[PDB]
Amino acid sequence: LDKQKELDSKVRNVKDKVMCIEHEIKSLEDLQDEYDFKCKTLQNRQKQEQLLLKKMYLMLDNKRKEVVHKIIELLNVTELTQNALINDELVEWKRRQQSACIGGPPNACLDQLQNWFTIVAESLQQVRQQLKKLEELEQKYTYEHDPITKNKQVLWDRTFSLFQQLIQSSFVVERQPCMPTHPQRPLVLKTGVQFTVKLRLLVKLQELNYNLKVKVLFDKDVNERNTVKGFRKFNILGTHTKVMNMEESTNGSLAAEFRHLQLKEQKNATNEGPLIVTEELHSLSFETQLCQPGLVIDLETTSLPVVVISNVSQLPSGWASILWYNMLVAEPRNLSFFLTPPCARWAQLSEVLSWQFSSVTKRGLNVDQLNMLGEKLLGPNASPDGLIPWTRFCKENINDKNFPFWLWIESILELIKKHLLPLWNDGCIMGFISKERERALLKDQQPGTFLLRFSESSREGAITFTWVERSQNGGEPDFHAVEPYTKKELSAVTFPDIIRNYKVMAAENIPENPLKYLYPNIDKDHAFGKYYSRGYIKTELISVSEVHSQVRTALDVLRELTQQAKQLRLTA
Amino acid sequence: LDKQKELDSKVRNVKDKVMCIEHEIKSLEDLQDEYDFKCKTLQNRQKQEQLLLKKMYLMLDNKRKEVVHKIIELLNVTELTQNALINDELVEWKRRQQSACIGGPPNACLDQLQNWFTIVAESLQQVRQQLKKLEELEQKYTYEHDPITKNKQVLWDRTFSLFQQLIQSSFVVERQPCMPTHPQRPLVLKTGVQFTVKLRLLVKLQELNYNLKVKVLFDKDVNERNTVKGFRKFNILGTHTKVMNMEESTNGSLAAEFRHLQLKEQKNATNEGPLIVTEELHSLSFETQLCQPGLVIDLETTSLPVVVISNVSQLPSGWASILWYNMLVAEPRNLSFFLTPPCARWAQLSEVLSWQFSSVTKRGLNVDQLNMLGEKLLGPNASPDGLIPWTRFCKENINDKNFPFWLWIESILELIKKHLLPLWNDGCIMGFISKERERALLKDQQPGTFLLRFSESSREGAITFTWVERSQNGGEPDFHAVEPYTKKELSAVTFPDIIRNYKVMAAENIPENPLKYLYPNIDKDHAFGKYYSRGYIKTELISVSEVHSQVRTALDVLRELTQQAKQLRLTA
Repeated sequence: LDKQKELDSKVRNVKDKVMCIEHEIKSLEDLQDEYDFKCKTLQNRQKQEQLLLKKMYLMLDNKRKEVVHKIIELLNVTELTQNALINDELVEWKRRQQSACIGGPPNACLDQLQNWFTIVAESLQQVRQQLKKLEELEQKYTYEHDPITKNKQVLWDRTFSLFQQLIQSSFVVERQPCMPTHPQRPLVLKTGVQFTVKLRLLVKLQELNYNLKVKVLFDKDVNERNTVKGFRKFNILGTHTKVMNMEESTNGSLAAEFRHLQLKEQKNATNEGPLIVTEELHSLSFETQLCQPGLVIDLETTSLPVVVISNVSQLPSGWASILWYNMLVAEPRNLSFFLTPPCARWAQLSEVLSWQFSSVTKRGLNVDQLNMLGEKLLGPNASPDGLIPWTRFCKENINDKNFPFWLWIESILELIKKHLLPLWNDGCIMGFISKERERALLKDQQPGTFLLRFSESSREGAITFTWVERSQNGGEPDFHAVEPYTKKELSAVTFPDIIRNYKVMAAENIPENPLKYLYPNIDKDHAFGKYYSRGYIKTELISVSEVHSQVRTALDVLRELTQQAKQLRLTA
Repeated sequence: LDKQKELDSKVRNVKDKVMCIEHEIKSLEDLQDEYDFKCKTLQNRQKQEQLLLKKMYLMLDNKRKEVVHKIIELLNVTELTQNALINDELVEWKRRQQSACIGGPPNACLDQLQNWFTIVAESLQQVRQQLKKLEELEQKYTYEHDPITKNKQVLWDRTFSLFQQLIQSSFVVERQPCMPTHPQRPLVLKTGVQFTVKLRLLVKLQELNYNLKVKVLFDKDVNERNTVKGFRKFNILGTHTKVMNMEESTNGSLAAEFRHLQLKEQKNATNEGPLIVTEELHSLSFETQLCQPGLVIDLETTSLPVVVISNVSQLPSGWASILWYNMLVAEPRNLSFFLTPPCARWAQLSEVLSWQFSSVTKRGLNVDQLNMLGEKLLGPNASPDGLIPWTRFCKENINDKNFPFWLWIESILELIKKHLLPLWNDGCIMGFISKERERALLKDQQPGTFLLRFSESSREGAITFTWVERSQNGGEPDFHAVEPYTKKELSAVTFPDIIRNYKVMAAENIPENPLKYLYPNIDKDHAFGKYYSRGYIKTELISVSEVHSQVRTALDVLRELTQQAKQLRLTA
């Protein structure tokens, strides 16, 4: 399952190959020196020894031929490992970085990648040093068709182009733009709020500590700003530059954290646009440069596209765009919406929805909840291939409703985070359930039994219980749900308190709590025990329902008032 | 009732007197000129005419004697009016300015005072001009015992000293220091919050527009800072200066509003103090100077002492100190507490308490509410002479309680402002009533009847209803009060809603609302009508009391449960 094992070996092999080369060049100059030594002492005037100086010559030429073969052999294996490193392992990191940012499983450490990039780079610069001591031996001693001279140039050019792009691709945004004051929603930034972003260089060469300075550019190289209509122009406030180093990081990595960076719009002084503000993407790019003796390398990375918003109202709308982006696109195309947004497909939305909950809460969406939502978006066919347009997700109002899909679940999340967390996290809430299934689950259940479900018609995001009562005829019983509770109500008293002291009352009758067992036949106080709040007359504060027309209570008048309704509007 | 009528006349007389003087000096120089004219033409050589030039001489001397008498007569009436103006009318303004700032009736306009100060000052400078044209005539023509020369110096010195202190006393703080973000609580300022203060000069002389610049000094000339132990040292942030003018004001007055002034403490780098922070007073003083041709006047006014606090928690505690100050002291003594704070007396506290409500609300304390509070502080004797120590007001906890008096009423005010305003403002709340009177008012009342009273044991500040039920024996009925409601509860549902849907309930019994009539036999829904809030099952949210042991309801089991208590612990 790990191509890491083979990659470790290749770069091990790379390190192992440069080191023999270094060993063989030492004896190459060792013999180069005694050839000059012998050939010079013999010139200073039957023990021929000219047979030796002819052999010592051939060794030198063979040895030269050998290390030139060994270097090109190495440049050929390192071309193969970098292609893997840069074009597989690193590319896959970046995709699972955009999965992680929007709710996926956590990303691994950059450290395996950094370790790979590093010793490849460390080998790539030892070869540079070897190519240069070979040059020292070439002009101390050359001859016809010197294998040093015949490969000197393209060996030099091959190591650099490799080294150049290697560290060029090493320039990664380790942590994407993210307003700390809004931690769980990166890539969306509000004018006047500071955000942070951390760049990293994976090659980790001590020679580079405090030697690279990164500039931040907003909307660099914009054809879209003057092509697309009404594009908004912004500017970065803060230190636009920062120098990389290794002690600020705790892991010793070479990075440059732009803390305290903020964004404000231009003062151009309105126009219409085919792309609404949250649908409009920008990008934050970064530039640095490696000036060393004789060589110059230009580095340029870019963050994932960001959405900028005017006020916190636009936070959930914007985050839909982020999600649609990193769900589908893997490339920074700032026109991905335009008005060509791809429809997503349920097999992906299905679990990125599940992510929005496990990231916020400690519990994700289950299959039964996913079928519910599936049907709401697609229909009866719960097909993984199901195509979910972007308009049906955040633009057009869902089905026969007056609010879009995503915002309906954002505010459900809101509510769960702020009021329903331990209930939801313990799995007491069967919140995602159509009214059709809702009924069919309780139909053959004890009349004390209920279930908590989220309302599909509350824009502000509410929860409600549904219970079943018997209805003259044994089959086709009576199904009741209370008006669902928004945060306004649960701020005043928690849902577990509401459930326990709920009363159905009626003029001149005993109140009684309809709710007796939660769905799998579990007693109310045994189910919601741990979630309860727990000289004058004490007073408590409770939700109640007056029906307004054991012994006869108010649910006995509830039963009668609804059969009278059912016995009315009968056919004849 | 108005000494204004006589004052208007005196300063009218003052203006009327300078104007005849100006008329008489014109003919004084008119005749001075023809005396020189005749006496010179006669010198240029039986129609004596030396009889004329002897008479014209006597007129001049008499006229001179006359305007010197008329000026000293005026300087004598203006000494009398300024003493009134500066030492009565203005002093009384300043006392009713400190009454107004802390809840008294609104203060009048400075405009009558400004008009007085002005024409007195305008007269005082026309006299200066007259004293100077007299000087012009003196050296054109003098002689033995010239009445001009014999009074010239002290006339000059009398007009200036008068003019000097006149405008010196004209330097008033028109609007006291007051954090706008805390409007109803001036003289208390929090470090880092801007406050405003407006100085005014009442003399209103166009010559002075944009010609006076006022500096603000904090704690100027402090013997107390190094005498009293642990005194805190602060500093003003902002423009410390500002120039007076007349167009910034809308009434055309000469004033200098220090907007955007703020305060921060020193960085001396803890000690103990006999005076706690809110008990510690400071003062903000102001300096300006009148540099005109030949004369220099130094002006120095001071605001009422201010309390500085670290955070809004100290706002109600500090305001007690302000109140105790401007209730008793009329002079800016910054040690008024020290540990010699005077006891206030009920005849004053009584209505300054009533002020705290009519300033906040639209309704003050009534006699019945005042007797209540009187008794709580003093006792059975409701004497106006009653001495109320400062310790019993904000320092030591009231009676057998764990909280001080004043803060108990601040949080009642808080509650009324934030939850009970229209109830309180319509006089539906009999909130100030001991339990003893509370009972004795309902004893002979219908059993549906109740009354709303403030709890005397709620530090956070709560309201509750008390109703009466019949109790086997007709006399000595049953008195019930619910645990009183803090703001936590009334945020969730308003008190009028709580009252209407209040239910006493009990296991297997009908609920019923005990509350049927408010005290003067007024039906619940007819009393609290206007204050009510007014496909699932609807739900509402209501306060209830389970007694936990027409037809038999839950107040019938309430009645039985309390006689069983009363029938228990009986004597034998």
